[PDB]
Amino acid sequence: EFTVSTTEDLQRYRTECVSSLNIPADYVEKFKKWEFPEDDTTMCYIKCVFNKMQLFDDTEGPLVDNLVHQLAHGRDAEEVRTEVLKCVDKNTDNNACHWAFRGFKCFQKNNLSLIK
Ligand SMILES: [Cl-]
Repeated sequence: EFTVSTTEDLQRYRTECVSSLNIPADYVEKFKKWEFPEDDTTMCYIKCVFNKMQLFDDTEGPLVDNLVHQLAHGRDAEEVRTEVLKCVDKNTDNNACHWAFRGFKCFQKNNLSLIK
């Protein structure tokens, strides 16, 4: 049973991902200011966060219904689903880090935030 992540849930997941991926201090300061370089360090960090939020599976990819519940923030569920589906694609370059990051960049482009 999926449940929406709070701001506190997300802060914890980011902390856990920084620790478990041994993310260097300079990347943590970039992420804090919503700067996400297009390197494997950043891409695997985003995958880790999305994994913990149950928004992404390394084999199945983006978890569409879970994403709609998380990202809607009081918007129309059908409108948000249409937006999410436009950002959902196949694992064409066989890389779950690249895959999760691509979706994230698409969500950002379309002003879909994890927290309002
Ligand atoms: Cl994030």
